[PDB]
Amino acid sequence: APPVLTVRYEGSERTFAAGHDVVVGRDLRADVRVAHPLISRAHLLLRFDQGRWVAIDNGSLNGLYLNNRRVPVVDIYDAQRVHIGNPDGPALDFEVGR
Repeated sequence: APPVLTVRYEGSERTFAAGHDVVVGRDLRADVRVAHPLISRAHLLLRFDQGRWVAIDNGSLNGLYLNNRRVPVVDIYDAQRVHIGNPDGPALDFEVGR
């Protein structure tokens, strides 16, 4: 029933099902690995909660940005582009559903 979440980063795609937290970050073992030094090892958590996908800033040093606003969380209803590390840091494209 819950839609899957596709994450597009720098020519890569990964697709996740609701039920376990997804890690975005610099860690070699991250589900979505982003190597730029602005990025913390476990920079974001992605998860399906209360009926929607969310991207959560996991107490990162350099943060999560939506349209030049630094935010602790981004709600992903259908489609969304965010930046991590800076307003012009690595971009993540989110897409909900198949």
